[PDB]
Amino acid sequence: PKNDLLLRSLRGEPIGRFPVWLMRQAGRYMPEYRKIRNRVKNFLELCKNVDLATEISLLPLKILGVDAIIIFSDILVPLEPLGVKVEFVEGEGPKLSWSGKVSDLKKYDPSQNAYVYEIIKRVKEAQDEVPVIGFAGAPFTLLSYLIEGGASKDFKSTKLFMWENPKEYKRLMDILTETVLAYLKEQIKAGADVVQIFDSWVNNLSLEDYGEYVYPYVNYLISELKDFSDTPVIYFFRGSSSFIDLAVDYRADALSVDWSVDIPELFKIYDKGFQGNLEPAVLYASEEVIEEKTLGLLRRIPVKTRYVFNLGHGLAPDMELEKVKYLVDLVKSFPL
Amino acid sequence: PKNDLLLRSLRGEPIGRFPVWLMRQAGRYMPEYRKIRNRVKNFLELCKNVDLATEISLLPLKILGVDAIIIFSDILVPLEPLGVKVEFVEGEGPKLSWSGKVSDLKKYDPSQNAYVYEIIKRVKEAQDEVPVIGFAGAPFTLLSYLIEGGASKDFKSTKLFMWENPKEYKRLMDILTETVLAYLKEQIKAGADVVQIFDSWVNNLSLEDYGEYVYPYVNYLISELKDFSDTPVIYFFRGSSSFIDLAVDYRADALSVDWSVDIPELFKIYDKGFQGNLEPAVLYASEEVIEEKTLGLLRRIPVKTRYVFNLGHGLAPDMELEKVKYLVDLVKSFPLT
Repeated sequence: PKNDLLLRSLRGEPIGRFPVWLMRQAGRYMPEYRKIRNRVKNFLELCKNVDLATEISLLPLKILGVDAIIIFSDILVPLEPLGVKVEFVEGEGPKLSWSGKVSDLKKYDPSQNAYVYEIIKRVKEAQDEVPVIGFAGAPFTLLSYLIEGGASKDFKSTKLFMWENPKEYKRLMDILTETVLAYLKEQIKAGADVVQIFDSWVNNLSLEDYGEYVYPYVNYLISELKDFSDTPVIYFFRGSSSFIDLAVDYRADALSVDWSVDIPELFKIYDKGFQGNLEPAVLYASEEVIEEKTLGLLRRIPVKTRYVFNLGHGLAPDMELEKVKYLVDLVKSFPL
Repeated sequence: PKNDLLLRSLRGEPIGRFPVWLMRQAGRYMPEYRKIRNRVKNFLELCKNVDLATEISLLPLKILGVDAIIIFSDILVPLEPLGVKVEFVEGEGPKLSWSGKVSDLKKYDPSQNAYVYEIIKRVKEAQDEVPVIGFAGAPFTLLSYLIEGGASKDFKSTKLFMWENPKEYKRLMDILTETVLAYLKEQIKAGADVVQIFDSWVNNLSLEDYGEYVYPYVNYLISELKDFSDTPVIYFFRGSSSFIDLAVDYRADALSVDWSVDIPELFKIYDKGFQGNLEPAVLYASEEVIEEKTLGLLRRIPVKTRYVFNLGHGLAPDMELEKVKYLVDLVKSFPLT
């Protein structure tokens, strides 16, 4: 691509600016996104519409001028081929239906998510300005989504399942780990320049449980990906300060973290790449605050490579596009 | 008191076994608690009823056999003397009403919370089995309640206030810090054997914001208490893994932490006392799981003192009394090798 700052940074090579892209950069806060979203009632149908998905994926590039495009999809799509009914209820969130019996799940056939690979290829041919990021949800997060039926405020079911039914928990984690691995391999084969693993729900776990029930699977998943290809791998996880000392063990090219950690300090302690980590809520403040908090962080970054600016989580639907663009531009114009 | 395991542990002295008490050990899950609560109109009135607050304070001792009593009260009571209306709508939660202008707060008069010191005194007179713990909310947590007017679930207003109005944020934190300091001091004079500072809502802050906007106030608060009395000070804070490296700098005798950190590991890297930190949700599981999770933690504690078992956060009102009793006895029966 014409702009390869993201790739150079992840590879530890010389760069003249820190690359920037934002999680959920293509989303409801964007007028252009809502217009396309309104053409197809069902969200899952939208994810399968190669034309519209491609069009949405490109929006951030044109509108924000970010240094990378992340394909438009959902972390739950690989669950459908397993025999899980996946639906999104407007203003209500995802709803996942299944018998609750792990053995009823069907062996994963990567070709059943072909539309995702088709979008990656289409996006690569639609533009050559920036790299394309492929992604999948991490095993634990997908497991919890499935056990909770799509949503939860306490995650009791997930915890009771993990603690009281370790045999089925392992059985399910093995299925999801291999599913995400096969799914991601196909995305790389389709042309993804980078792949990001989203473990958004691990912050609900104690350090003790993350180490015993999640770490083994994630370590395996990431190692297998690195053996398969040199495609950079990014692992995103909430509750970052809790799991950081374990996560650095992964063969991830970069760890995407939230605001519970101080990236400038992490760069002084660990020989690893980092992405993040502005608190999204800062975008609700005045541009003056956004400027001080953002430049305050960029000026403290002690390295000149292996850093990618991003938020500590995804953009919210109610944030102002003007402020989102302002943030992207602060990073894009910051001299190294 | 006859049992001073908690104090000996906090002072780093020899103990025969680890002491245990649980945040929110007194709650509706106890029938006697429910009957006492129905004796009074409002929740604030109940907190001000010295006779009944004392009765409630004693229930955990009799029912659970915990190693310490924490006086029955609420972290929001010292806000009333500042001129803020404090209400507890049953079914909804706390509601705080005030102008929003720091200049409208009244100078704190510690005597206005005298009922709290009377409860401490009454509890000490009512039993001599275990130590009594006094407590207060930490300045940031109280400030967030004041800005959010109660609960929020996003603390958006708190953050904007803090980032966009630093002058007023400082003025308010100064007031709350001095208020909490004087309030805790009176509890100590009244006889509190230990005082715990609850910073329940700081988990909603980024590490950088905690260091810049909270750390200075808590450090001052704790150092001043320690200069005032040798009374052990426990600092409780959520988002423990995020702020732990800063919190260890406090002159606190123990840090009460949540399940985001591993206490056995903390004892191997920090020369501090620790309280906690079983995830409350473990109590929703089978007694087999509770046993495995609790003993699994206890067996890994590397020290023989300066450790106090507790949950990582308060008990939920819906957790089962029988399972909570089970947990307490599990800890009390653990042999210190």
